[PDB]
Amino acid sequence: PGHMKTVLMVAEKPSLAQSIAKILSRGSLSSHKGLNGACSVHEYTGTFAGQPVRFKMTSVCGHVMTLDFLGKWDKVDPAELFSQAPTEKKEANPKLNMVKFLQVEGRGCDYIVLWLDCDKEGENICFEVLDAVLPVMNKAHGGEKTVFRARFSSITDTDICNAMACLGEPDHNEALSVDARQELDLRIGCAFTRFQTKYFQGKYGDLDSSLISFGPCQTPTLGFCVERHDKIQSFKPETYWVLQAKVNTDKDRSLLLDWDRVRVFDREIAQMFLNMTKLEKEAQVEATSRKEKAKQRPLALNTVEMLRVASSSLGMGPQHAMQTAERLYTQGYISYPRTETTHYPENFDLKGSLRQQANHPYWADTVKRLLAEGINRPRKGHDAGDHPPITPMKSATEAELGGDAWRLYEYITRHFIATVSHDCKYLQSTISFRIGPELFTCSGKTVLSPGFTEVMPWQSVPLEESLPTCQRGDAFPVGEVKMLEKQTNPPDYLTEAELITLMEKHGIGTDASIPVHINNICQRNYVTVESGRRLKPTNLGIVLVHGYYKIDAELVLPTIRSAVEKQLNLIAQGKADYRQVLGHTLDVFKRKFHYFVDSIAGMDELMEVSFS
Ligand SMILES: [Mg+2]
Repeated sequence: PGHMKTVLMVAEKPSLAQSIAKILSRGSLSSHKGLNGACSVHEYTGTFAGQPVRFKMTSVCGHVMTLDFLGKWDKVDPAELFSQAPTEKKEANPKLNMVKFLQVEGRGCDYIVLWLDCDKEGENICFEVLDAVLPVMNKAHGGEKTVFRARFSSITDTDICNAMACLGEPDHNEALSVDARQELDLRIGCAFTRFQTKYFQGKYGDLDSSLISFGPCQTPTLGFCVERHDKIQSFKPETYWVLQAKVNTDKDRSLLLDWDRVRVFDREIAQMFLNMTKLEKEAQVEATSRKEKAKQRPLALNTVEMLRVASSSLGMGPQHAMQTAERLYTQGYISYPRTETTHYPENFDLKGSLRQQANHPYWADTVKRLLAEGINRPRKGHDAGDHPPITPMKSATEAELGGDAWRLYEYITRHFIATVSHDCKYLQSTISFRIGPELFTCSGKTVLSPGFTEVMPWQSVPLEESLPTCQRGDAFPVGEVKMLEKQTNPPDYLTEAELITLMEKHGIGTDASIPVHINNICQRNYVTVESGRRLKPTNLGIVLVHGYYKIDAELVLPTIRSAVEKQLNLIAQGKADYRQVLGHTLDVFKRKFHYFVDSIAGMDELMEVSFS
């Protein structure tokens, strides 16, 4: 043979590179600092393609490049930003000299193995890395297969070693989809925004025009929040009436009965119902029922659900939750937290994972019992073919993780244990009473077996007194018949969880970009985070959405954005053309831009009134 080949391997972050290399080298790792200070280099000897080679594992630091125009406060025509103005990739963090670092460590290498995180974003970074390293590689084995791509979902021995055993190739289609989204959002975003910042610059005393922006995704996202605001302001409470009766059992208990008609919105018919029941002194039992029912254990955890719970229960904003989750993934405590999958792959050792939790004080006894009783089969969920559900991959304590990391890990773990636990079994009981012509019911739940609600106590069935045993035909003295007059209540501002659900429902913010957009409209102070993590539109945010809507509703409605993202996903699947999707979309929004500029009065008028 000739010279021993050197295999360069690149992960997305320094910690990832170190951990992966430590696993693959079985601890025979030799590490030294790179030129940039951020990135280290991990070297060791091993085997590749049945041959002894030298391994050289390092990393980048997230995206190497960001898309920008070719060449701030300078005088350019926003209309030119659609087609004329050229765009080019620039280093996302120039001080790190990432391209130079890759060239230096990648020089003279024969093979490259890509260990970037496995999403479309990661595939895009693959070609960032390849663009830097390929020109500097050794030319010897230059006509061989020199580029490899590892696929993995967790930084664990099992998943990382298997990745090496079945190396694939980087997906250029998925990489192109990321590029296309970046270029679309940059051009369309800056065009509509820069026009307004200049147009309104110093125009009104109480308006800092630099606060105005448009985004093909962030604006519809804000649109949802402002829509709720509008519903709240225009809400008209309605009076309604509820008939309720109280009954005395044989064991001298007051049963509160629920009206079969539940409620009424007519004053006269309400008075009519009260009159025909208030004098009745006896309630006849017409029917009884006992039904064993199940409160199901949760579906396996996906990203969208994690974000809802982290917000609603843990008080973490979507971006805060994602970075916390990503850090957990980085240290190998959970699987990759960007997934739509709610279905456990068949190969996955669930009992093994459960066994890992058998020693934590909070659920050791619960887990041990489950291992003795035998694990339940998780519910069949959805397999999006991206990653497994977000699952604990390693045991942990609050000492190891710290505040935010532990709180998120505890939920992910408790949620997991529940998926492999049993359903909650309870008794649903009902009694039907006849009072005059009117029907009434009283209901009650009795827990038979807690099931998963032991490890998830917040989903437990509330303790209620068992309904009295009685027979059809039995009669109870009516203790009281009253009619409640009530008022319908307005909705509250959108919670982050509701917004997440809305964005998922309308198909915007796909590929886990939802937390970015939500954080964006918060960072721009278009909404404020109020108690219960509610998103209350600010004055400017309201004005902006109303302004955009008056000019062109399609700028605010998620319809257009949803279709674009579907087109972008088709690029990723190789079912749509990169350049054609770019061209068509940019044409559509260029047309809307010119209409926007012509109809700017729709925005200006609202701006004048609100900001003098
Ligand atoms: Mg990434």
